[PDB]
Amino acid sequence: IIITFQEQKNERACIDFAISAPQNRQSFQYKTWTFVVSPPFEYFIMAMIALNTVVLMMKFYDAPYEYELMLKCLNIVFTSMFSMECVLKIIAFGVLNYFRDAWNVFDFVTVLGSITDILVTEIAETNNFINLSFLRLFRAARLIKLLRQGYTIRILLWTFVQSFKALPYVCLLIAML
Ligand SMILES: CC(C)CCC[C@@H](C)[C@H]1CC[C@H]2[C@@H]3CC=C4C[C@@H](OC(=O)CCC(=O)O)CC[C@]4(C)[C@H]3CC[C@]12C
Repeated sequence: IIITFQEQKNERACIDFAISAPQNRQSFQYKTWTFVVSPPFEYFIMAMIALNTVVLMMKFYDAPYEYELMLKCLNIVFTSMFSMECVLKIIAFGVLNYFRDAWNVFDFVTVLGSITDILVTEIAETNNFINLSFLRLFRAARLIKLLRQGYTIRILLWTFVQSFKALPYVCLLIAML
């Protein structure tokens, strides 16, 4: 099936087709931009993603109940620091220049879900619904930030996934089966 697969030159077409194809310096906005674009800031936030996932990995059954408390407090600290980092970006870069990144919006959504999870955990029992707990996906989904750091795995995933987007009817045939 691999050896004999019909196409429905190439690289030359792709190159010749794709050949077609920052913030100013006014005020404290520039101070925030210089603070957030500093390579130390990016390395620090990457390390903080790493430590947040370490904290996620630290949960275990029948914890001493003070270990649970320090895990919760570490989650509080990480969520608040990610929120203030999101605020630093939303002020340094334009709100239009932030919400139109497709990665900054992911960070914003995960931060909002994280504070929402914190708020609900205190008063979860008053809701009494099945969806009381899906808000814990956001802390685990902050692990996706390291996917960007892993460059070649990101490229491989992107190529294969967008290939899947180019095949919406083979999956439909499988679903019909
Ligand atoms: C790349 C690595 C070096 C970074 C990530 C390491 C930690 C985030 C992980 C790795 C091993 C994990 C540990 C693996 C096994 C255990 C034992 C486990 O003990 C029990 O389950 C005891 C049961 C009981 O006494 O009731 C407690 C969690 C802990 C320390 C885990 C906590 C989180 C650890 C340290």
